[PDB]
Amino acid sequence: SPAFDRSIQEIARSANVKDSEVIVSTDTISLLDGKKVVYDIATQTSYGLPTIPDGSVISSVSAGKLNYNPGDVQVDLLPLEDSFINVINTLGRNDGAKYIG
Amino acid sequence: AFDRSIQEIARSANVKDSEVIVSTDTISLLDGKKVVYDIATQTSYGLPTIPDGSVISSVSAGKLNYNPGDVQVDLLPLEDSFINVINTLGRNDGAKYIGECHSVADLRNTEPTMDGQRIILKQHTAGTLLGGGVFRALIDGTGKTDNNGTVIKTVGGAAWLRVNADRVNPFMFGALGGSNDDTIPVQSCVDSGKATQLTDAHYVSNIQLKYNTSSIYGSGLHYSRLHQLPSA
Ligand SMILES: [Cl-]
Repeated sequence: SPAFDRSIQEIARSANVKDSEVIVSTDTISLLDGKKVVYDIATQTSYGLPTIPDGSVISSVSAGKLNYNPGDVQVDLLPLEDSFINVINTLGRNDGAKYIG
Repeated sequence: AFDRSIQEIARSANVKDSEVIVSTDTISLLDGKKVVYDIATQTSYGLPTIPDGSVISSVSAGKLNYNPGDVQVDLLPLEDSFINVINTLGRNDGAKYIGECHSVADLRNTEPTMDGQRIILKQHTAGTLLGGGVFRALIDGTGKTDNNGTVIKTVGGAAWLRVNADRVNPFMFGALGGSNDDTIPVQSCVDSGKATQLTDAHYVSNIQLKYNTSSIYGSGLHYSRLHQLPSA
């Protein structure tokens, strides 16, 4: 079939972000500015994006890692905001006791 | 399909397409499945461990029966759920999930974000398990001086205060006991502004009592003691 493919909306609704805030691993053209979720097509996993200088683009995404340009910089991708691993990581920080009311 | 249910469910739980099974699919193996979607209630569940080779017998009200053997099992919440977090923290050993500072050196590099903030100090000095405790933050730390055991100041000028209503003891200031030279931690106790309790034997070189707060209490005439080092 053709353009029945609602991938972007499915990824975006799942992470509770706007359609515009999604980028897929193979899109080497769009700017990362304002993106919040990157979807790794090859492993069908969404991830949260760390802070990236404005004006950057994907060079490649692979195994939990994002390579961007300009600068051939690599950064680890994040678990999604609303995940188990994010909550466990947050509580597990040195100052973690502060989250217990 | 011109139906995208599998995709909607797979992306909702952040798993692959092939890791989803719908309640009506009694043909696919359950091998590698992580999410089961119950068509009747329109609810996703995590799958418990299930022997290789199994297929669905049925799915109803939070339970799944599988073949061979028509075995009933409870469906789990999803990984990424409120319930799963609550259940994980509520386990016997759940205190292990709350992080702590591993030393006063790290506490000095940890800025509090709220006044009165509670933090857990694992130990004074890395790898010793001695001198740990709970501290409370003052964002405005002017007026307070780092003393290396009950007032620890951060690089950006907050103060962590040890929660300790009464006496201090050398371990709070870095004492190690055994054959260590504990002079400086003992000297900090007697200079701290509170009475000192000796809970063990501590080597020292020379100690000075200077204030009306420099009391020392032990629990016996032998085991709680200061011992002068041989070369002092
Ligand atoms: Cl706690």
